[PDB]
Amino acid sequence: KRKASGPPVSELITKAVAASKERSGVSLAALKKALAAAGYDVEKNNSRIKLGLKSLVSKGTLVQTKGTGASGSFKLNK
DNA sequence: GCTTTTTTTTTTCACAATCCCGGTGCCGAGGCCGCTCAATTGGTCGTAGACAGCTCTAGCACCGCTTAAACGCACGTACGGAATC
Ligand SMILES: [Ca+2]
Repeated sequence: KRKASGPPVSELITKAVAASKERSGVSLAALKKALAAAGYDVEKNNSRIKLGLKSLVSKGTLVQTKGTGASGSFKLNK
């Protein structure tokens, strides 16, 4: 009955947190802190989270509404 | 071995759709009536085909050559289908 709680951590989650936010939103900075809130402070995972972007359009998971140079305002169904 | 972490999975909860009930009423299944016309009865008359008795067609069995076709193997090319995009 204590503090730590958070995510399931991959493309099951990049699709779940982007959908677990009630509405649309920007960048690596929104998605990672929702994914690292439990206590696992970000170390080497920084390249691993970063990679997910081409992996999502190539495998067809999130369309990006906004964003250019490692920024991406990712969408699901409206 | 042991973390660091995919995927896989399971769990959970919310939503939508379909499933099952009783209530209601409307109408066509069902059955009855009376009359009709088509099935039955009891009659005759002729021929369709059953049957015996015959013929002799063609279906079956057999036999021995001469191939042409079938069989098996060696080899490798291009096709099927699996994986990714
Ligand atoms: Ca008769």
